[PDB]
Amino acid sequence: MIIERLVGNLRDLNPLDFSVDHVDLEWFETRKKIARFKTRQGKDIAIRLKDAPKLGLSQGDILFKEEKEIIAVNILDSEVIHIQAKSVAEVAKICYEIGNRHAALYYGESQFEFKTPFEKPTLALLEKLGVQNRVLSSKLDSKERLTVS
Amino acid sequence: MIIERLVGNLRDLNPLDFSVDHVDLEWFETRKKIARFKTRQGKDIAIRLKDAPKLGLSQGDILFKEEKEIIAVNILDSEVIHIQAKSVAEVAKICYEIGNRHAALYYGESQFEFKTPFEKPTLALLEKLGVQNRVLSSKLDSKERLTVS
Repeated sequence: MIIERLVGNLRDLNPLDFSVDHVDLEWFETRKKIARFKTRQGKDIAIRLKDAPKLGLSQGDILFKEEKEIIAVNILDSEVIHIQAKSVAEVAKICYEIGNRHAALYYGESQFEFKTPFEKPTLALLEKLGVQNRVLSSKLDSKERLTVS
Repeated sequence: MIIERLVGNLRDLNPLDFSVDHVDLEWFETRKKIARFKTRQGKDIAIRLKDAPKLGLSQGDILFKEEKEIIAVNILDSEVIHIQAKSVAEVAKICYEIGNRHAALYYGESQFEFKTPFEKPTLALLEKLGVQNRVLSSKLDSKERLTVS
């Protein structure tokens, strides 16, 4: 059957207690509403999301929950530009320019840290502005994403 | 004759000393390179700018200078949304979203203050995000503009 709605998250736990099967998504698939996926254990699922999270599906988001059986979202690591701004003025410039490119942008671990998917234009852009950055493999969790309205 | 290059600014003064005639520009005309204007005293001028300022023509920028005669840029007041951010995270969100709209954005008088031209979508956007703002008539000087690259 069609999955229309989330059933909480592994964090609003769930001390498991549960047999947890995952749908492993790329960051760029987290804002899908109508899709067909296969879980890590080989089950088919189909979503037609209603009132989907604006940010996208996040790590641990529960799509299916029946007795001890859970299917939850796993977001796969990807190549990420980790940005370190040096001032508020630079945060402003960085976010303005990335917003202008319509590139995804995520909050980092602190006030002046941001994450954006690796693509050569964004990397070129950030060097062109002399902005401190580092490319690492890591997780872009939807819950840290900056919304566009 | 064609004006290709700026001749400094009234600020790198110029204790005047000079008969200053102005070209009165709207903020949205400051990034023109090829144009024909009339000065406040009724002189015709034509620009085909080479190595034009990336930000645009700024207040006091000198286009013409011969003996005591100067023609300089005046930017006219316009309706401006003055934005007051409350945190770095909010600066990030604001600039990201405005960049996404491809709307002009300017640095304000302090770290968390920004200015953007009044248009109803931008105003709607900022209320929609609960962002503190005020509409005033004021000058958008190109030298405070955030660049898009």
